[PDB]
Amino acid sequence: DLPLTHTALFKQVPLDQARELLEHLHESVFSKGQAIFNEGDTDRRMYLLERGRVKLVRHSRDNRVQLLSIHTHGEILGEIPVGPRTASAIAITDRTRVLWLENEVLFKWLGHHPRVAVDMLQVLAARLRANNEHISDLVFMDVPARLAKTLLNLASRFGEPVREGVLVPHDLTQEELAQLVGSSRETVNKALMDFAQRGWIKRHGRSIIIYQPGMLIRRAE
Amino acid sequence: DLPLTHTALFKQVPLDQARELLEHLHESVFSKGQAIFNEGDTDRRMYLLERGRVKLVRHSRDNRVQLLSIHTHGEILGEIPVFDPRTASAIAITDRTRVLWLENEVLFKWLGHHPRVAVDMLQVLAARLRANNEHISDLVFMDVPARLAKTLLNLASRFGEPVREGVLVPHDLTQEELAQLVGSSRETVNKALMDFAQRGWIKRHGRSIIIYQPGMLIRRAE
Ligand code: NA
Repeated sequence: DLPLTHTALFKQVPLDQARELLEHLHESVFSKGQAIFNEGDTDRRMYLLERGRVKLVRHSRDNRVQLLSIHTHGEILGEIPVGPRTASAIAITDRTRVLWLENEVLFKWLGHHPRVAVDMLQVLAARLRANNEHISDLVFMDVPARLAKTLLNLASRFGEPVREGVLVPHDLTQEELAQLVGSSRETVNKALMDFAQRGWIKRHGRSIIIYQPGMLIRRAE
Repeated sequence: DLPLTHTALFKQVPLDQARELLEHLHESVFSKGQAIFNEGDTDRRMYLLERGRVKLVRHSRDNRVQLLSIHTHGEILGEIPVFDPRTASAIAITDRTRVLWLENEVLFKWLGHHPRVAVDMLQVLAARLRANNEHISDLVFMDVPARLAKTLLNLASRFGEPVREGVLVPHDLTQEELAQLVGSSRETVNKALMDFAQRGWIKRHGRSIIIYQPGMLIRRAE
């Protein structure tokens, strides 16, 4: 499904208890290409993306950059603090603004309102089961199902309703979109060609219009 | 990298609040092949595998078994209960498999009585989702021998028994089943396994595997 957001994580937090964190929320602004955190850091902070776009990347073999995710407003960047950083977070847009707080403040705050952790537990529960079926999926899903799943994921988080459906301004490179799908840009470009000639989508340079999201859902399984 | 266990979720529970739940823990025993729960069922229970081994499978639309994971003693079977059906079926691998389970109502009233435990059950779920993100990161960078090494290491770390020659892993899986956990063809996985045996890293004993040199699998899994 959809990654962690502040709204989903803080939906059951009463307003007065959420107020207490605002003094401890730091605000940072990043320029294009600037790293918000790096792979393997040990700061143990919780970052909230407020404005802009961020990509979780992964420099590994031969120092080849590997796109893992792109994120938008309201989403938690990376993992919840408790374990070094599994990935690097790079600001896509200039004046990318993130709010963050140290883990000590969060755990003290959760200690003050332990009923909040009960409802956040249902969020990590619902997200870990969704994360598990994503792991089984990449074993048993062909590339059109994986393409349909990425386009649906991007549409639900970046989608703009247009006349013929939902436009998806992903603004990735053809290699990048293929990295999210999980195969070569050759295989993915052909799968996009099939989706287009079936009438399901249209390729708008670095945007994609989804004419028939209901068909992509069925193709996902 | 380890799936959820009772001890990991309940390490921070004071002894008093763990005793209050024993009134509501039901005990069921299953023989080999029996389903503990089925895919698409809507029970809101938390299952704890106490003794035996269990596999999580999902049946596709042409009724072919898809092996997702296998579990051993101490682990939570399937998902943790939540107020929104089960995404998989749990099948007993061993005879007289014993599971303990409690209804979500009992769990949530108990979390309500002791909300402080959910704070630290939150941090294990957080560190556990971090583990899966590391796992998804591997499958794009790992070739077939790396995933085979990691799969055999994962099985060895949970149901492995140290012997003088190394670690005996009585996995009891078919070549098709093991290849589904590795994530590629039965032929491709069998040949990678053969390379491991030819190199002296493992030996294939029926459906048990001795890992002569587990440290070699560690290096290869990177
Ligand atoms: Na693996």
